[PDB]
Amino acid sequence: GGTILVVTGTGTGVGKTVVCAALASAARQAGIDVAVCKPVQTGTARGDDDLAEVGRLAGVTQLAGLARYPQPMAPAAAAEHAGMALPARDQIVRLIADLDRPGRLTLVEGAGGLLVELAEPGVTLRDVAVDVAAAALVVVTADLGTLNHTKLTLEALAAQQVSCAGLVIGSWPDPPGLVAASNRSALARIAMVRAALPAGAASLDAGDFAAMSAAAFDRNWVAGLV
Amino acid sequence: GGTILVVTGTGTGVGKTVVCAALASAARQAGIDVAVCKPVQTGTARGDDDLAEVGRLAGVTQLAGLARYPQPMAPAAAAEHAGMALPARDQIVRLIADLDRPGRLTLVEGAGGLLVELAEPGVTLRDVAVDVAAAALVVVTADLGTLNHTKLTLEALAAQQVSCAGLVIGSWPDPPGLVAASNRSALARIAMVRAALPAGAASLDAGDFAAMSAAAFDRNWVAGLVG
Ligand SMILES: Nc1ccn([C@@H]2O[C@H](CO)[C@@H](O)C2(F)F)c(=O)n1
Ligand SMILES: Nc1ccn([C@@H]2O[C@H](CO)[C@@H](O)C2(F)F)c(=O)n1
Repeated sequence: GGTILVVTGTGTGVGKTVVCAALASAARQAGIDVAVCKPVQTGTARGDDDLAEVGRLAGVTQLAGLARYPQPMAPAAAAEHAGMALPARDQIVRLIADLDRPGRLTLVEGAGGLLVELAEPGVTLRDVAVDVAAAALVVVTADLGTLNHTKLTLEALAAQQVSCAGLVIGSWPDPPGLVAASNRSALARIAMVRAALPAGAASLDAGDFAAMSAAAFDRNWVAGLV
Repeated sequence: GGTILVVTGTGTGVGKTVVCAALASAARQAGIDVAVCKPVQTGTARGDDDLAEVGRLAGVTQLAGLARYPQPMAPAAAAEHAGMALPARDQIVRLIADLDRPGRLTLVEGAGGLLVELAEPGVTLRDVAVDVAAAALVVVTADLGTLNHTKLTLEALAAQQVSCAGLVIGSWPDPPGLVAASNRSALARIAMVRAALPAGAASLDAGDFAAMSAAAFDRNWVAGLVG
């Protein structure tokens, strides 16, 4: 097969979708074939559609999902309020495994964080990563609390030997500010910061977004992913 | 010794300090000798002082600090910004051991999450809790993101065999919305929810705060904290 990365956020409203779009855009510009998988979408009631955002921002067409829930909640809580169960473990693992192919970067975007239930019974994004032998790309803030959340996530990854492919600051403020400036340095000490995406990037059109994305990541790391 | 609890938060501004004051007040009202300890205080140049707020809200006078840093950052960055060192491990540990004594509840409030560096080198609040055989009370929100943050915290606690004393929802809205109610239900399935403190508790006066605190916790749990 090719390369499967899970993309997981240390919190909500952290830029995980725009990070998926930006890495997909950068990988496409390096001539890599890209698929993005959002097995469970939540928050549809307020208009959430992460696959469509990835489509609009990065031009990916291989966009696969299994379930969509109205409530802005973690999947198990959204499925419980909907009265309809989450997808099965086999459904999620097989979709990703069938998406995966040589020459392709497949991004699996989580919902609700690394350790919450994503598929029944009690299977998490971490479990999925083990099952498909994906490394995990961790999307973080530069704001107070990030260091704890990041160290915690990295421990959780190590605890099941899921490789960490690095950090992405999903939104970098302008001007940085005192805390954000210190955290960017501190985060670089515990893991590789692959990019810091400028605040406001989700509002860009496709050409500007691809411009931002090509410059946001190390070109050699992107090309080395596959 | 007595009972030592480290009080830690799943994130920033989840209500760690109000929970410390609320538990201190309920315990005092059950006749328990209470001390509150904040070994690392950051943000003092902005007026942050969690010990002072605890005394204000709950009337506790047995308050113990140690390190104070001006900038409102994580302890390691706040120390560096001021050209200062973090405390040593035994400086935090001795501070707690000196407070600890039979019949006493000693609450140790963290600074910026369970795994943030508290003492040099690389000593965290989890390491301190191991050294003093304290359990951890985990302060959380009812907002989206809490379930992951809480499960990460519990897993890190269990990785070093630090007992979880339960959860406290530091700010609970009135009325609770759908998301808040669903999250509290899910939180109670992963651990004991000891309390959910009403929003705006910091603006209560001494008498209202004490009454909130006595109603917020299970009487039998608070009384059983110290033998
Ligand atoms: N670099 C970034 C990161 C995030 N965002 C936007 O912030 C909201 C919260 O994640 C996202 O929903 C958002 F995507 F709209 C952004 O505009 N640019
Ligand atoms: N139950 C609660 C919880 C929190 N607060 C106030 O919110 C800020 C961050 O929790 C605290 O600083 C605050 F204390 F001001 C509150 O008033 N009542």
